[PDB]
Amino acid sequence: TGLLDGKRILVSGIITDSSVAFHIARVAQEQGAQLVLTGFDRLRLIQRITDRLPAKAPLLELDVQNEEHLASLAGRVTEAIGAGNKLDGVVHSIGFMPQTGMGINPFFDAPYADVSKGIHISAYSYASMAKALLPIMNPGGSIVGMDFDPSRAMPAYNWMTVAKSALESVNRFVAREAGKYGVRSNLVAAGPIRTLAMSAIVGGALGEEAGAQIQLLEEGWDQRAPIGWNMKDATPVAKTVCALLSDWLPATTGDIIYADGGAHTQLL
Amino acid sequence: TGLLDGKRILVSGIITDSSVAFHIARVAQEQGAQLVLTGFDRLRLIQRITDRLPAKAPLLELDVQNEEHLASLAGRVTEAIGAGNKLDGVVHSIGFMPQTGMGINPFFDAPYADVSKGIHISAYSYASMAKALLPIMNPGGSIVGMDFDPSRAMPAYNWMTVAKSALESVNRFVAREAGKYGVRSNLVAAGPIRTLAMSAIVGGALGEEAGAQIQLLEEGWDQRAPIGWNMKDATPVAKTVCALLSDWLPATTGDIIYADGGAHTQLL
Amino acid sequence: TGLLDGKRILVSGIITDSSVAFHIARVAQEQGAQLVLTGFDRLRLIQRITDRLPAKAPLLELDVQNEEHLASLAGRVTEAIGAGNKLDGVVHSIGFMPQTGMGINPFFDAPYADVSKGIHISAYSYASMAKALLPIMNPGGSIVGMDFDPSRAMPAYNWMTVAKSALESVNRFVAREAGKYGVRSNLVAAGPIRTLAMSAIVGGALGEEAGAQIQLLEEGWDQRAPIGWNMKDATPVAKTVCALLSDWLPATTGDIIYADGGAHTQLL
Amino acid sequence: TGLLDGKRILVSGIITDSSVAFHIARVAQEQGAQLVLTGFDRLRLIQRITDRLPAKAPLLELDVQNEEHLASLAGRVTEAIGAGNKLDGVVHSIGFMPQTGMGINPFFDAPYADVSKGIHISAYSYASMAKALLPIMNPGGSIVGMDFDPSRAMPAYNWMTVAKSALESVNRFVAREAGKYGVRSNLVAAGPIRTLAMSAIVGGALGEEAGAQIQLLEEGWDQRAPIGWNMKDATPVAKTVCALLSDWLPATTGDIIYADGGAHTQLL
Ligand SMILES: NC(=O)C1=CN([C@@H]2O[C@H](COP(=O)(O)OP(=O)(O)OC[C@H]3O[C@@H](n4cnc5c(N)ncnc54)[C@H](O)[C@@H]3O)[C@@H](O)[C@H]2O)C=CC1
Ligand SMILES: NC(=O)C1=CN([C@@H]2O[C@H](COP(=O)(O)OP(=O)(O)OC[C@H]3O[C@@H](n4cnc5c(N)ncnc54)[C@H](O)[C@@H]3O)[C@@H](O)[C@H]2O)C=CC1
Ligand SMILES: NC(=O)C1=CN([C@@H]2O[C@H](COP(=O)(O)OP(=O)(O)OC[C@H]3O[C@@H](n4cnc5c(N)ncnc54)[C@H](O)[C@@H]3O)[C@@H](O)[C@H]2O)C=CC1
Ligand SMILES: NC(=O)C1=CN([C@@H]2O[C@H](COP(=O)(O)OP(=O)(O)OC[C@H]3O[C@@H](n4cnc5c(N)ncnc54)[C@H](O)[C@@H]3O)[C@@H](O)[C@H]2O)C=CC1
Repeated sequence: TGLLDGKRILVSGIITDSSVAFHIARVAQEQGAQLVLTGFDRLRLIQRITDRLPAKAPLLELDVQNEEHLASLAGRVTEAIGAGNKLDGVVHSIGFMPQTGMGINPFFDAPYADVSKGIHISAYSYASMAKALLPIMNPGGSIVGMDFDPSRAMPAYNWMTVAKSALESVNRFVAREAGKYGVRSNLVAAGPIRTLAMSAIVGGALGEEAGAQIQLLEEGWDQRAPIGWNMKDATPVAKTVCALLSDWLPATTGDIIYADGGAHTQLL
Repeated sequence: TGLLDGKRILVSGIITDSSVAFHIARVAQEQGAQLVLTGFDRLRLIQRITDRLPAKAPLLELDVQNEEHLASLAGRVTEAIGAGNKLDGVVHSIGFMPQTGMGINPFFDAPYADVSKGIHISAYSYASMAKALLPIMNPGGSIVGMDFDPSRAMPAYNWMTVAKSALESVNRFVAREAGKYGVRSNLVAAGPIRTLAMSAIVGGALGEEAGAQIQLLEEGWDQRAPIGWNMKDATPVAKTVCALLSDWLPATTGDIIYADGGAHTQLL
Repeated sequence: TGLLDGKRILVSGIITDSSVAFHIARVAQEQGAQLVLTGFDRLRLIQRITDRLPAKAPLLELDVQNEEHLASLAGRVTEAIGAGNKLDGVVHSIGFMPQTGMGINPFFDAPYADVSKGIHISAYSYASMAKALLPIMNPGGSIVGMDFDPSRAMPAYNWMTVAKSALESVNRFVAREAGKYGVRSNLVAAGPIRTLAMSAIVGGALGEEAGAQIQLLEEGWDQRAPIGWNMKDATPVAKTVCALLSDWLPATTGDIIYADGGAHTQLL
Repeated sequence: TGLLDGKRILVSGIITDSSVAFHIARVAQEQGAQLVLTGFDRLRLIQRITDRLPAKAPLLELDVQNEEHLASLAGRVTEAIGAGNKLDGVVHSIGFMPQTGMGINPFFDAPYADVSKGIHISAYSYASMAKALLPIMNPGGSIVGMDFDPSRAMPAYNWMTVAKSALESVNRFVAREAGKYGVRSNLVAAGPIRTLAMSAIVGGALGEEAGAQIQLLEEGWDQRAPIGWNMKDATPVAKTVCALLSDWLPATTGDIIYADGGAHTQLL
């Protein structure tokens, strides 16, 4: 019971318990939402991970690059939530960019095939998911994707930043479509969260200079953030996602909410 | 009970029952907040107006241009809410620009004395209010001001748009100060709301061409808005203000939330 | 002689005499630049078109999706301009999005393969071109790409707008690379220009509703533009491109100059 | 002779030889412009300073807060340039904020009277100057003001940043007016320039912490700037101002050109 009581919400993007989407799922359940989860490749893993969620939630396979998965998606969700029931919320918390598109690999050296896959999973799939799910969403519904502010270039994030810029653009178009359904579409631009991958890149997985730069990035983020930024705490971002899934931001779409400690509003 | 249960929130800016702040007050009370109101010049009027709020709320005079009012403000609020109690939220819903700074009066013809008064009440007072009230705000608190997106120029709004640009700048600095207190500071950029004044300007009070332009503005807003925009309904904006007053946007400050139907994210 | 006197500048993107790049080429030559042109598929056509340029300019084939073309590009340019000579400027005036990614074809119905090709040619190729050409660019050099402001969604332009958002992101990264060479990288966001394709879409080639919307778009652009916008005149944009190719914007990179009549700075 | 040959251009804001406007004046003269200068309080000083300009230029007193100065301004300029001659360019390079509005003085402690004076001189005067001078400007003319990117808050700059936000807003409205005259209005957002005042604040004139912060600000600016930023060199900014005064940015108004080394396009 609470912020999302009675809402049926699909949450994609759980892969581990430090997945941003894990915390989104957890908070949404604490707030009364009934979840359907989608998981990409390692469903056994994901099932075991989501066992620790406050409540049980059906898990559906969704490889966002798999047209059949997307084509079957709404029927599978309807099976999961019961005929005559629709989704009130959809959470896109998916992103990927091949290593060549990031870190120390020179920006110019990322082969387009890699970039394109990154943009497919990280940006285009936002529209894919909305296409699959809008038919089974209620008026007053909410689609939320995860963004990392790409409005300025930065070290290491390279083509993933490009992918986020594309995602932000996609979101504005998804909002136009979603609006026909009485549905809002918005992004949450989060501060840096020490996910496994972020920890790995800080630890030098994508090159020492990239690691050093990302560390400087996270330090400066907390410094700039008027209320600070705790990269080890995804809860403030999960809460923000939940804010958008709720009825409490009913006049916002095609938009980006910055759950980044206010870092983006401050130069130094 | 609900979104704001237990929160003590000061709401400025009620002058009539069509004041944006009236609806902010109403929704906040429906959501469990305990209010203190401030009212500017016509306290008898404002008291009679706020009698229709779901709950009684002490009303304090606050002329934001009156240094003594601001100097006494926190003690008066403490009297009203009880010693040992602090505010959790502050709503700045105040704005004013002399007629010369708006409408058909040529932009170049607004005397600086008029502009300055407009900027005093509409922008600087955001910092004034934060200065007066941050000492009596709890950690986790929230200050929210009302904004109208000034990022592009527009007909008729003239120097009030300039004042909003200044307000947005002020908010970013107020966030820096507020952050020391564990307090967030944010603006809600609302779509156009058919307040008495907006109705009056549509009806030609500031010149026929200004009226015509503002009418075109509100029509285009609803057209652009992916979810539409109902200028006769301040509830979606009151709800958004409440979202920011709540614990559900805990990593956003110095920021602007657009409760405008998504109009600003769409060109045409 | 003039603004670009002595500069050696590669201009991509001429396909017809109404190509934005044709006018960029023409103005650059009027201003003293020595050009190398690249042309994509119809070289005989392009040669015949560029015969009308004020001066002769070597034409090199460049299919931006062809890795060999890009791999050979700098040597071919060096052959064309003479060993020991480098480029001072590069103009990316290339864009393409399959029909499915635009117009009346539902946004959700653009297959990723189409989108990806669009993003390849329209966004990624900006980095491709910079990768190929930075080794043969002089310090103080300038790379300029053509942008159409994607900061808000719009009818009909659909995935091309997404591609522009990606391009703007790419440009910011290209600037980081280009900076190592003493080279600036910038976009020109032009107003709508009645190119063959734009005329075709206005005339209904991508659906009547798309045509109607684009017509409304161009009308509103001129209305919003404080100095007007003449979609039949690419000269103000060619001049702006030339401004960026010149030494007169020497502290601007990763940036976007808006040659749009000021339309983007105005709401209504 | 050159970029501005034959143009008659009013350049305000020279106070010393390290004034940004001194370099704007110098470059404009090197480029063929005929100047009229305006100077604020110390005309003897300013005359002696501008004696070192490449060419002689009439100097007119203009206190932008003095309505009579502004009321007489266009006739005095016409006297200076000759009846039947008009201005082609106007440079607003004026700014001021009382000490209370900056540095270590708490943001909340700047009395509105101080802020208002700051906003008067730094923002409103942009409109004042355009009002005074548009009647005596040629079609194809250009008004340029000096901006410091206020889109994010920063240490020390406090209410001057607010003033710049207001200036940027004013510029968008001035463009609407200027457009009626065939005149463009634009800002140049410069990187930090080690003007006397900036040197003084770095040296602790407005508090040690403000000095330290501004020093960090200038260091980070050069680091972020893809082409670097040399705060001791106003020439790249003078050149940019000249770019806008020229015919080479003929489709840009109400706009801001960033002569900041690209720093604003980069996060880290
Ligand atoms: N960690 C951070 O600092 C920030 C992350 N974000 C965004 O949050 C979102 C979630 O990522 P995180 O939780 O950080 O990492 P994560 O690695 O835990 O989540 C990424 C998810 O994307 C899924 N995915 C990858 N390819 C897929 C495909 N083909 N089909 C379906 N799912 C696929 C993965 O299985 C995984 O669940 C991403 O969009 C990310 O860019 C935004 C701001 C900051
Ligand atoms: N009506 C609209 O379309 C939009 C309004 N807003 C903003 O919402 C806020 C509230 O305005 P509305 O509700 O529309 O109009 P309103 O006229 O009902 O509220 C303005 C309030 O400001 C108060 N005020 C004026 N001078 C004051 C002073 N010296 N000291 C203390 N209070 C003073 C008035 O008493 C009144 O309560 C304003 O900031 C306005 O700019 C934002 C977007 C759109
Ligand atoms: N026409 C307009 O209203 C606006 C156009 N722009 C941009 O200006 C640029 C030039 O386009 P326009 O002159 O309008 O149209 P255009 O059709 O004359 O130019 C597009 C060019 O891209 C080239 N191209 C396509 N695929 C290519 C590939 N594989 N390799 C190399 N070149 C390829 C074409 O051959 C053609 O020369 C584009 O980036 C466009 O998006 C920007 C704002 C407005
Ligand atoms: N120095 C810097 O790092 C940056 C400065 N700018 C802007 O460049 C512009 C010029 O300032 P700077 O050259 O840096 O300093 P400056 O101190 O040399 O120029 C300021 C000018 O404003 C004039 N002024 C002050 N009050 C006036 C009034 N009542 N009437 C007429 N003129 C008045 C002063 O006499 C002086 O000539 C200002 O708008 C400033 O904010 C923009 C970005 C950075």
